[PDB]
Parts: sequence; C-alpha cells; structure tokens
Amino acid sequence: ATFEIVNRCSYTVWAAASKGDAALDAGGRQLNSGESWTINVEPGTKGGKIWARTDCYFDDSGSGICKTGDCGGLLRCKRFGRPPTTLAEFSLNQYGKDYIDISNIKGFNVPMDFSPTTRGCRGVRCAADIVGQCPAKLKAPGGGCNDACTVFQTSEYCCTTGKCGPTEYSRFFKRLCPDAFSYVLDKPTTVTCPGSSNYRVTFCPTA
Repeated sequence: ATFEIVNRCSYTVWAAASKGDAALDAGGRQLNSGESWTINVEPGTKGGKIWARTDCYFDDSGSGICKTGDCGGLLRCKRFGRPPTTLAEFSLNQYGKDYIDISNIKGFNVPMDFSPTTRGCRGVRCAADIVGQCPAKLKAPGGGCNDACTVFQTSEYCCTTGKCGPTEYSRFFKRLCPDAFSYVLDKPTTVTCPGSSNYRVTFCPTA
C-alpha cells in the first residue's frame, strides 16, 4: 500500500514510520514545510504506526535526538517513538479489510489528518490545539502533551489489569479530539477501509 506523508506545518518535522520491530520503508525522513514523502508499506502489515518528531538534531550518520517522538536517536526509526506522539495507526489486509485510527494514548505532539486516497471509507482527524490547552501536569518540557499513563505510571491510567475507565486526563483528550483513542479501553474510533487502500497522513491539516 502507498502512504503519502505531507508536512503542512510551518515548522520542519521528522516523519517516522515503523511496525515496532522494523522500519516501514526508509523508517524516517526530514520534512520541511510543504514537503511530501511517499512510502510503500507491504500488504498484510499489522500494527504499523506513523508519527512526527519535532526539534531533531542528527549528524552525517543519521544519529541524534528529537524533543518529541525520538526512536532511540535514529533518523530512520526501527522502533516506536518516545511520547508525546500523536499516532496514525494501521493494520492492512486483515481478512480483506484495512483498519486505521488516530490515537492520543501516547499523548499528542502535532495535529494530524489520516485519510484514504482511494474510495470506500472516511478519514479521521485530531487537529485541535491540544498542546496549548494541555493540563499543567501533562505538559512535556520538550513540547507536546503527555498521556497520563506516561506521566503517572498507574494501573488505572495504563489499563494494566485490562479493567480501567475514562479519567479526567483521558476526557481532556477526548473532548478536544473525539475521533481519536483517548485511553486503552476507549470506545473504538477505528475506521474500516477496503483491503489494499492507499492513504495520506497530513501533519497540521488546518494550519
């Protein structure tokens, strides 16, 4: 499947794409304001994620640090990024269907739109100013708004027992972005698409 990753932000982001144990395509790339990056994701990819990283510094060998979403100091991500990261999540060709969602479970750093470029389903978006409105305890110094599990490490926030409820913190993410997952047991906002669809991930879709 093809994913076009577009940076509509006025600032540079470092896009990342991974399935957790491996990079998706190149795994990462710098995207200046307006740049697009087209990637190929193998059919049958389960648990794929796309996210943006902000304020990165990399050397000539692709080793450095990012203030948000850093994946162990690499330009080309093989693993998932450090929170806060707004996440585009997908599982492709799962019994003839594609499953897409936007998640705030690992916090928020950049607004995003995740839409199909082919027919058969609607897109999802989380474009609210979550960073500006972020509760004081969830504010990440490097920028972004952390989820409560990352900050507090409790059974309730992390849904460790598989029995958790919404919280004051998850309600905040849900209020600003109803179409994104706000906690592990949130009522799914997953979108079902025909198998082998193509997509566009847009960072800062409005501004």
